[PDB]
Amino acid sequence: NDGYFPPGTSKHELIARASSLKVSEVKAIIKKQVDEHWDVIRDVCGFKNKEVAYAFFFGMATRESTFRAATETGSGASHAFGPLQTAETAYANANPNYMPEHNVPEMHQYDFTEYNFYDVGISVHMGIRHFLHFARLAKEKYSGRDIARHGLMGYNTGWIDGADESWIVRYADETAALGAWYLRNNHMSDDEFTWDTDPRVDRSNPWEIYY
Ligand SMILES: OC[C@H]1O[C@@H](O[C@H]2[C@H](O)[C@@H](O)[C@H](O[C@H]3[C@H](O)[C@@H](O)[C@H](O)O[C@@H]3CO)O[C@@H]2CO)[C@H](O)[C@@H](O)[C@@H]1O
Ligand SMILES: OC[C@H]1O[C@@H](O[C@H]2[C@H](O)[C@@H](O)[C@H](O[C@H]3[C@H](O)[C@@H](O)[C@H](O)O[C@@H]3CO)O[C@@H]2CO)[C@H](O)[C@@H](O)[C@@H]1O
Ligand SMILES: [Mn+2]
Repeated sequence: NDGYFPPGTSKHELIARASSLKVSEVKAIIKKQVDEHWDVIRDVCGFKNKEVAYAFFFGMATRESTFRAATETGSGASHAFGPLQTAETAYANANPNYMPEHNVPEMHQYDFTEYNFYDVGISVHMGIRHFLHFARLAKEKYSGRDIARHGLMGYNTGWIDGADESWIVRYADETAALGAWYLRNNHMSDDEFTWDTDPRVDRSNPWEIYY
């Protein structure tokens, strides 16, 4: 039951309706997916509880889209849509040159179709799956916070290793810090959001809250 909008909704309407979703509604979509997939999320990432897992994915929504669910960027393998900026590489049958993601059997891999790419519900499901693809690769060589940290580097770059430490900080550590703002300031359900570089956000020891 992953799709949010009616099957058959046009591309234009999927985008327009995503654009009009309230922040609280995007948070609810993310929570639904985290609830549905908690066991695999916990097994891969070792997050302490569902609440901090919600916050982690709110951090991703913040870093990727500033909670603007109709955000669309990139080209080819980087072409991404939705609150988590789910790339085409997440999807089954998208392009023969995309590296396969057959290591998350706990989550269905939706086919690459207009509805599956542009529906916010499918997009969020697939973003979580795509992140777990890379986090599971990271767990082969990393532990603790480094699973999620390098999983995020894979999500954004295609590669769990080899990014600059300064992008690990500006992208992955930023994501962790942004997510914690929601938990610490009672924004887990309301329409409030933070943003990349917001000076209010506490960036010290940004991973500790999750474990
Ligand atoms: O490269 C990582 C991801 O970046 C996403 O873009 C984000 C920008 O990196 C981020 O700086 C920007 O933050 C803005 C915010 O949108 C604005 O409202 C505020 O006033 O200033 C902030 C700092 O400049 O947010 C965008 C996301 O909305 C890409 O969308 C994503 O594809 C990419 O992976
Ligand atoms: O050399 C190995 C194979 O590489 C394939 O290209 C991959 C890029 O190397 C990788 O950087 C890119 O990663 C995407 C990522 O999947 C996505 O989530 C993010 O938004 O954008 C990243 C790029 O900025 O994925 C591609 C495809 O898997 C070549 O296509 C392949 O021929 C080659 O064998
Ligand atoms: Mn799902």
